[PDB]
Amino acid sequence: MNLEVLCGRINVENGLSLGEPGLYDQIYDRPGLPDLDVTVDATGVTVDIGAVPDSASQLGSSINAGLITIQLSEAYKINHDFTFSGLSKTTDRRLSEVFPITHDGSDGMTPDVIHTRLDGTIVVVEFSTTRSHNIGGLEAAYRTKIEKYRDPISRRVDIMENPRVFFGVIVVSSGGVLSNMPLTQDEAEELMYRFCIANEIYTKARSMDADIELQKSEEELEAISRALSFFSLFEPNIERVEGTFPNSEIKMLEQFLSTPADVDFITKTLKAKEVEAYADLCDSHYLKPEKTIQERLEINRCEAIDKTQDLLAGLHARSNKQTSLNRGTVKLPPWLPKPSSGAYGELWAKCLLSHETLSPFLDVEDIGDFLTFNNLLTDSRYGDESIQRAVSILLEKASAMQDTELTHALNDSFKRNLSSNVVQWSLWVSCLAQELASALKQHCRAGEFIIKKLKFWPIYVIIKPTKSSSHIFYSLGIRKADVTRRLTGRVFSDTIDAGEWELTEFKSLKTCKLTNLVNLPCTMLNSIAFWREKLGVAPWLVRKPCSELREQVGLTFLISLEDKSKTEEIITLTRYTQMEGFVSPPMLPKPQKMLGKLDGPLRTKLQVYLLRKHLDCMVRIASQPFSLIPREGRVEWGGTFHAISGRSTNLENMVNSWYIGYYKNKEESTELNALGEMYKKIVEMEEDKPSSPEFLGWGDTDSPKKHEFSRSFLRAACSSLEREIAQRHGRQWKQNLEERVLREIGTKNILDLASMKATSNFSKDWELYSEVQTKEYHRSKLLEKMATLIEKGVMWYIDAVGQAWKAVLDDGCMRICLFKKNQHGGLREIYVMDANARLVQFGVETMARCVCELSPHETVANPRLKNSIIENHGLKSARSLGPGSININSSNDAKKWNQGHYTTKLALVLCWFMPAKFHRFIWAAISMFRRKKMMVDLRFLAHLSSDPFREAMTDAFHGNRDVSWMDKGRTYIKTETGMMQGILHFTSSLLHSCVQSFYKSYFVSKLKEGYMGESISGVVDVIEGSDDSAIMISIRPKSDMDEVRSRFFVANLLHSVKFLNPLFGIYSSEKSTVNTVYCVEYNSEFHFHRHLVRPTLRWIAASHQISETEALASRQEDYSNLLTQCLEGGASFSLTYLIQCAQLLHHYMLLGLCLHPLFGTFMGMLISDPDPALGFFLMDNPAFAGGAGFRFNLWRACKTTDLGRKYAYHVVPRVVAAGVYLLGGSLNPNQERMLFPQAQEYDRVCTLLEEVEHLTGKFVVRERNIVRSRIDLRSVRLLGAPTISQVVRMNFFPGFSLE
Ligand SMILES: [Mg+2]
Repeated sequence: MNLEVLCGRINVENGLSLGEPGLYDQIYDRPGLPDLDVTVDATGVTVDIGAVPDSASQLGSSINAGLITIQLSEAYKINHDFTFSGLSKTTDRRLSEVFPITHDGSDGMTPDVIHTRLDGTIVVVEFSTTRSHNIGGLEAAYRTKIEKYRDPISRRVDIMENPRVFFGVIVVSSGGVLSNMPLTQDEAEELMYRFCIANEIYTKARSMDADIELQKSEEELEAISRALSFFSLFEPNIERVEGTFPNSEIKMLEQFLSTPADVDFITKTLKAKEVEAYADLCDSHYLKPEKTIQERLEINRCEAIDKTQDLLAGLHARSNKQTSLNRGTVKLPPWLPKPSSGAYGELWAKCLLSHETLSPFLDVEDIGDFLTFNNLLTDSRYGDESIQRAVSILLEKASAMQDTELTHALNDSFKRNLSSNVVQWSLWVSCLAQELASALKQHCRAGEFIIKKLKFWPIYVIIKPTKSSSHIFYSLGIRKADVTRRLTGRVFSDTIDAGEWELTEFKSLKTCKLTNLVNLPCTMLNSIAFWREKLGVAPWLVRKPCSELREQVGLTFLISLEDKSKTEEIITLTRYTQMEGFVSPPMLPKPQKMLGKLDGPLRTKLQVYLLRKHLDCMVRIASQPFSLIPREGRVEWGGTFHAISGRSTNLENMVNSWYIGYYKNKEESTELNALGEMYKKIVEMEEDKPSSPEFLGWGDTDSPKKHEFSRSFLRAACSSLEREIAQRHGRQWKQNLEERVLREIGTKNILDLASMKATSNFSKDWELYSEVQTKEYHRSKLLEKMATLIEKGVMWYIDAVGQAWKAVLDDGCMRICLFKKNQHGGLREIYVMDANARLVQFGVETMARCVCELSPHETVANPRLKNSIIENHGLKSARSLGPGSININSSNDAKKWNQGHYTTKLALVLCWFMPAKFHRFIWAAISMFRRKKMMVDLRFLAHLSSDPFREAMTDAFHGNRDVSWMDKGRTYIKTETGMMQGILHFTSSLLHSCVQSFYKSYFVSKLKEGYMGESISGVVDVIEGSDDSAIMISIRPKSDMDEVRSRFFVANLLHSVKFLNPLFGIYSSEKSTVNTVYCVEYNSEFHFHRHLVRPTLRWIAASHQISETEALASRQEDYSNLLTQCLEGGASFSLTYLIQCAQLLHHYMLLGLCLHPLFGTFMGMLISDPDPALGFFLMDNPAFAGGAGFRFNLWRACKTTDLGRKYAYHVVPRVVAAGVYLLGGSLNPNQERMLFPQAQEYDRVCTLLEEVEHLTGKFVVRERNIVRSRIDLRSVRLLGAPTISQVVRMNFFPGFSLE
């Protein structure tokens, strides 16, 4: 290459400059590494490098073949020298000659390249290297190299007249190249290729002489010698293991490594599991004898009608067959007063002074119209009364730091959503649910009634708590003359009448549904402000509800008031029904596969409505797909529609329709229904153990039997990943690995163990039920298990293991406990281990995380990749195919990941990537999992002692019918199979990559031989994390009629994955689209060829969590962090502000806005002093509304107002009761620099935003495609079309240009 043209790319204007850091990743495919013969002698290093095999990529021409030498004086820096040989115009020009001398000590320092231009501009070029695989080091070395010369260069140039100097740095590794100097990609790829062969030789010769590494650390050396003496003196009694834990025999491992793989048995099976597939495509897609594409969609249409009628019938046969019912979906009455400031009649007067399932035909027409015409969004009159005036006061004060026109234009829109009536209704509910939750735990005198009058409103309550503290009974009454308006619907509860009063019927409410009634008024203002932007209206206009909006704010109001699972489930299951329809011609959409998961017993008048609307979406899709329209160079899809209420919309409007019931929680709800379910999902495949340990690691099979695998494959899918590691990194990857592990286990201290981690107090004592009762459990933390350890003289982690392994072998189990939150799907179960077992399991993680971290696909240890595989597939395919090449991908799933994996094959698949000293250890840390014992709640055991699977448990108890997973009398549940969730998180993801690299090498060898004997041309990519995956195949067909035969051929390859999986022990699911064209979907982000769609509504709903923190002003660093999550999810700068004002209303309502009798004081107090840590809410700036964090806002208020001078020196109750109980006139630029470190940078921002303070713009349309793009200032990524003045102008509202 050349070094002068490269310097001729950069242009500096005046003063000093650095540029912008840019990263090039390894994208293009390199060739094989050349033969290396290295011989170190007394004279020096003798090197022999052969001739690299040729590539069509044309890399490796730079390195020249032959024999050379390096002097032993310069062997310690071979890596820095061999790589940059060409750019090494070694002239050794000092800085004292070309620059002034100001006595800064840098005069002697000589950069590696100095280039002087004719005009006078100078470029300062550097060169560096790194050996780490973490992209933190690639930035660390760059930043320290910057600091190496930042100060003296400035000190010298400030004296200079007519100044122009640039600092240019390069950092190269085999991971990625980070540079601030523009290059072509190829010129970074060759740098990486050369670094490979440099480091390989440095390692090879490093072994012979110890003085070469004339460095390292005096302390680091101690750690390696500390953690090397353990793995040679540790000794677990083998013959005592094989007797205790059922299937652990050290002979099985010594036969896995040594015996080779049976190739005469592999090539036969792949030929029988193939013709299975091709004889199943033609049977279920109607390909024989021959039929036009128009006739086949007519056979498919009539098969989808049969299956749905046999489902509706069987659900009718067992049901109290009726066609009428008087009920209400909203158990609360419709009332709407004006905020101010028959034994039931006598009962009120006194204190004043089933189990059957409905039928799928029920005449649900009440609900069918409340969605079209409803009185929910008509502005009620009294938008100026007590409660709304008390909020207008606390919004002006916080918004005084800015006073521009954007603010008065966005605070007069929010004050228009707070006045509609669906919010004015929701404010007197969410105040009632703060009384019921308050007096939930209180005193009971048999026959007690408590009376309470709601403030702000003329409504009365009557509580009556029971001893269960899991129920409560109320009833409300009003004067019948104050009820002015009502909410105009027939889905409501019917109120008893009195001549002068109106009452209700003493209903009852649980106590898990009270965190959901308090977050009501805040999740409405977010659902009005999200669906008025997607449709097209603007915040500063007025309109009429366009009747595509009544249904979405109407439907959200119903699912969130009937709080049940199994009704928020027939919606989220509409995602795999509609996602079929993107499927390509040689196949047909088949959404009938979702029957099953759709046969449950209905129990309301809503789940009947959502079920009939869902089936007619299955019939319409099965009859025609979403059609393709390739107008521009881009592609578009036509015919999309909403699911529930048939409509027509675009993509983003559909993709967000899924995710209508999502919401998160962490409260660990307890109810006998929920807990009884978890134990059902744990013991499912326990009675299906094969009971003949010959196919669990000893031999081969063809037809596995639901827990088994074939060993001859696990050797052929491990040794196919090992090649792909040996080429990206250099050969001899093993020793270097051994170093990383040892230093990592050695230096781990006992003073830094993750505390606050819960553990389990389960032992022999808690084993018989009768004798242990009325005796609470109360599991404890981990901080106290570090106590008794330091009290015996142990400060290094690797010394507390030896006592922790014997404390298990003398017991015989794991002693686990259980814990479960309530959020309707996600990660709802948590498995807690005792303390003697977290120590033996900490070791097998650092041993197994350092091997994932050097793999190309796997995306859970190296997070950077998730993005860079699917975007960099276009370019890599274009280069070796030439434009005009199609894309045919898929996206998969696994059904039972845990509960389905034997715990061998996770110990055999790891012991292959290990250096033969640890084999005795890990094979003994695993095989601790083949006998477990899990607790069962006590309240669960009580009710059971005195229909499906519950009549089996109480049967297994009491000494009746024998079962294997439980025992008689004892309080626990045995098990002998399967990993658990979150315990073996990292070794199990390593077994996924050993598989996916078996396909990527199986498909590639199949494309190489065509069907007639030709050869297709293609490019195969694979990516996969813990459970998901994807595959992407691109081809280039020469002529027509070969585009038709080469697309039928691929369709099988992606289809036959379903049959080849059970040979490794993985079971494919029925939620895995197959053979889509131009669209893929990896984790939750859908890539529609050129448009990236990301579901926003998921992050808007999970934006106001009950803040469980002690000191105020530590809440606001959460609140202001659940905000930058949404903005990166794709949301305007004008909406992200209207989501902020809703956090405010939530905040002050926790300090007691409508619960406490004295709030004028705490309201009149904060107006005088506005500091946080007393309870003031610092608001953002209208534009740039979620970019800069909390600091920026604390600093933009630190230099304007009173804060300056002062700075010159249940769950709902205890969040409130801790809340209200705790209640020179400037700064010199030297102390501010101490406090706010970048206070010199913020002003580069604060001066730009004061240019756009006025509301003026137009309407445009541009580029119709979106792309993730990185912004730097803190770093935040904003979704936008392909600076700060440009982003702030485009992202204020879609289709609008500010200023
Ligand atoms: Mg998936």
